[PDB]
Amino acid sequence: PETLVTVRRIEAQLGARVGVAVLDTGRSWEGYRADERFPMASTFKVLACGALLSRVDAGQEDLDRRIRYTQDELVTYSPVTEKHLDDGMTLRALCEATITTSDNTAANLILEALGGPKALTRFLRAIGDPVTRLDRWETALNEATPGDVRDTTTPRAMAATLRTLLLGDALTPASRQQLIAWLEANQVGGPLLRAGLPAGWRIGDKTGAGGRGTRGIVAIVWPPGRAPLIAAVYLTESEASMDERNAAIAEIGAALVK
Repeated sequence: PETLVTVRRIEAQLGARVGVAVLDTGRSWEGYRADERFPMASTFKVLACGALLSRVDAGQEDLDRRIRYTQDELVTYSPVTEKHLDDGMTLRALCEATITTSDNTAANLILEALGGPKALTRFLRAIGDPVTRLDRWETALNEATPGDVRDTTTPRAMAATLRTLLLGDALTPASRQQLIAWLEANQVGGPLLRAGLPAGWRIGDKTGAGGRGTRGIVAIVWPPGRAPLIAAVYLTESEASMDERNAAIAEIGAALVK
């Protein structure tokens, strides 16, 4: 345990509810509040990309299909999608944008490709996830009012789902290596896991920030000469600053390397 004491202390010190799940890909198990629901924030974007890649694999979608869009469609935080109001972007470029930059319009453009939030939930069930749901678009989905089940996962379901997508058989080998490559190229989660992550280890991750103090991260990590580990760490319902909240998720992720 003792990684258990750190989580319990973080809840008591920060007034937060924490969810942690780790999956060793192994014959090991654990988790803290791992079947409670947490707001996904921008970690859902890994799932929407896997959803879209699954449609490509079925011949139902084209990664090179160009989406042309307008500026009333831009939602706050569009670091990439704003620079391409003129030419548009391909679906592949959009996927890259949401995983790499957490660009919110690219996410919405992918959700629209899939058929909306209700359709991502249907993919998730199709790949075995009975709990995780997406219900809104960016940025409404980060509202995270406590007790609301919209736009939620559980640490157990999210760790399981990421495994089925990244290492399981839900996606093609080409799609997995695309998603993994995007996650290894993530740029907005720096200190939460990567920073305390030893050199020589590979991490692909995706992080979320959301209202009511929501902070989340999902990650596949390859220790040196070991099977990958899937981690899902969520924190919410706290009034701490983004600083103490970042430092606790990093402190939980550090304890996991032990």
